[PDB]
Amino acid sequence: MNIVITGAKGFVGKNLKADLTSTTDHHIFEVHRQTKEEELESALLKADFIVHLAGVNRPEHDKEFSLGNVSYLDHVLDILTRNTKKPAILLSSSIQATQDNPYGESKLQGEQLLREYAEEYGNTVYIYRWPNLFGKWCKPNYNSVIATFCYKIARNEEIQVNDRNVELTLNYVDDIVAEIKRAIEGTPTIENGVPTVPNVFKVTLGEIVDLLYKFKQSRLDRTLPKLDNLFEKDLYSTYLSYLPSTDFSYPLLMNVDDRGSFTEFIKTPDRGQVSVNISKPGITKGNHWHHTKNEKFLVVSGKGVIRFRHVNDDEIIEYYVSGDKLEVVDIPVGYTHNIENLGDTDMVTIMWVNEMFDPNQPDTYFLEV
Amino acid sequence: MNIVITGAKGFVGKNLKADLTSTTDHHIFEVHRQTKEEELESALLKADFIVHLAGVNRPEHDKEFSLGNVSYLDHVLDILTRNTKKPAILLSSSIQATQDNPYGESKLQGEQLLREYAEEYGNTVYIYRWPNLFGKWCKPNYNSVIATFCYKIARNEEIQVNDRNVELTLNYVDDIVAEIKRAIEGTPTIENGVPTVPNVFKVTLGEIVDLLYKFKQSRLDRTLPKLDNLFEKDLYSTYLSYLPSTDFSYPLLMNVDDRGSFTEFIKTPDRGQVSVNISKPGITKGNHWHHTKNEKFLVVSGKGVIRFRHVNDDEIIEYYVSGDKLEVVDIPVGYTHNIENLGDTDMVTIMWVNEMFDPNQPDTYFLEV
Ligand SMILES: [Zn+2]
Ligand SMILES: [Zn+2]
Repeated sequence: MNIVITGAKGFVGKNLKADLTSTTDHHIFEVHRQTKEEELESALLKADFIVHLAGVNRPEHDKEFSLGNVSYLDHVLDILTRNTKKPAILLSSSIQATQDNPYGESKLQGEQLLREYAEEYGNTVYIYRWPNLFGKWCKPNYNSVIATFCYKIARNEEIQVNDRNVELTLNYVDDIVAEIKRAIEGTPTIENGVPTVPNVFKVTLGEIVDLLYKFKQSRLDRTLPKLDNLFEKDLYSTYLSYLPSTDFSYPLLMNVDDRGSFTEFIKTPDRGQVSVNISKPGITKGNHWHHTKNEKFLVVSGKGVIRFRHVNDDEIIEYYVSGDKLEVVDIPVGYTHNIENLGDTDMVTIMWVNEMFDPNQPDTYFLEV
Repeated sequence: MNIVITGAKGFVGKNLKADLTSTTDHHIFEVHRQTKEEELESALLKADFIVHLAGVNRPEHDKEFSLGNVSYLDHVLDILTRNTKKPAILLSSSIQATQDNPYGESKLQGEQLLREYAEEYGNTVYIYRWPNLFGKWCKPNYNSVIATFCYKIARNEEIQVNDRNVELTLNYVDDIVAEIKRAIEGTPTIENGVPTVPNVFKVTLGEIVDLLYKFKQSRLDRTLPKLDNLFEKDLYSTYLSYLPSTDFSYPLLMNVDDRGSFTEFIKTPDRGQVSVNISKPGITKGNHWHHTKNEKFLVVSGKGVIRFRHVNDDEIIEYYVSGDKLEVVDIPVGYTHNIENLGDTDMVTIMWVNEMFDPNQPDTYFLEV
């Protein structure tokens, strides 16, 4: 199936294009601002589906043309008249089509033009009223506040927020791309009798700003986004996409002594934390118990033994363990425990713990064995 | 300071004893059922604080004595008459002291005996009305339903629940021990003008049972308790303490091929998941990108390179990385990426990912480089 994407160099277009060529066998024809007139006609006539993502004015519109019909949709539809196959057309209109600002009125004229055209020529049309959008590949410093904020914050550049209480209505680019694909396969999502992209968010600029600063500072405090809040999850991914390409990595804090090292990896207030222990050959660590703190030890390299002895008891219990067979040892409360490197190489143990380490109120008590 | 713990062989006593000898310099004198009469007198006369945890009847009470004063508190107070120092006394009474069941009435008689005694002899008294208790070291199959449930469930033994809607009022042993220690240092927690252990929970048997089965099944599904629900956190620790001593470990599921292995460690619905990748020397994995899935790679053994290339782009970006210096590489969306083992030994990478892996709806697209 031949699919043309107008506005192909825009945010949604680049996203839709990358997806479609990856997840389908459709032939994708990209049209944009720089597209020569003859190859536009060429692509449109071959087309089985039109995804119309272009802005309202033609690429040729500049200071000269203040007067004159400069409607790009009109021109696109004008060409499709000769299209033998009656390709379906998807129009990205805006929720501003109800408002009486000139942008909305423009968008409402586009819908109306397309409805009239469809009724005469038979094309099936999917007309969406999209809210503001966000996601990877949106140009920063150019009419998208989220992209601008992500770009600046990731660079320690200061941002300008006039009113934190301003509410934004938003769709994430993934939902836009998924919806377009549903329309392509012939089953749009219908709410209130109209095609509607799911998962719209309503968020204040203040919430957005706090989230972005949290994502930034999370690097240093080893914390993690709340990933079952859909907006926050989508926002975190989009934030990551604005990272300078030299800044994808960050050093961890290793606690180093004669025995090896202990290093925190990720910390959460609600699902514990994970760290990396490295022990030099011959080394024993631990010999302590807890009332309530508990751990999962997972040896991923080298070999050794994890030992237990109930506080009120004499029996030592040994778990022989190595990176050749991956197995978790829970560390039950009320058992003193130790871990020993029995091999010739550094032993590395991943340790999940149920709470944060606080040496003020430690919950760990020295007891050998 | 000399501290005597009556009922020292009980659940709270064992717990308090382990803590006190670990976190303080106090001399701890344990008295219990088997304690000879002369060493009871001996301990009580030396005492600076009495922690009275014993049951209402004397160790000597058996079928013979249906008639007669068999009050252990009375006897204990009777001896303390000769105690020159006026040691403070902590009494663990019960919230049943208000109810007119014989257990409550017993407890109310103990309080009343102690208040009268204090008023004549001057001892400062801390009288608590504790609810039901839970925590490690509570005997299973003996009047504690939580201990019984934990013990049976951890052994795949079937449990008997009559009414799931029965509500329990509970304190966790840690709060009991911490409170006793506060009373010892002279600053009890006061609510409503009376000493009161904080953090009482109110929970149905049904909630308890569901939580315990979740903790059990979590072993197989790699999931984790919700650790910012205090009850659930305390319950999880207590559950662990009932594990058979041969059953502290569990194997993970390694996905093994010619290249090494991939193994899931922990999975959460709200803070992502962590897995372990192991690559044999010379191996490259990845060469894919995501729309929204993102990862943190942390190399903990061996050495190699993590590579990136923006989907719309030509520039390959390389992060040289090894277990000698622990550093996280974020994997931003819209970048195809790969990881290669450059050393002579297996390379092990810990990978956090923001969502569950679903190869039905995969969010990963093959693209080299
Ligand atoms: Zn430990
Ligand atoms: Zn990946």
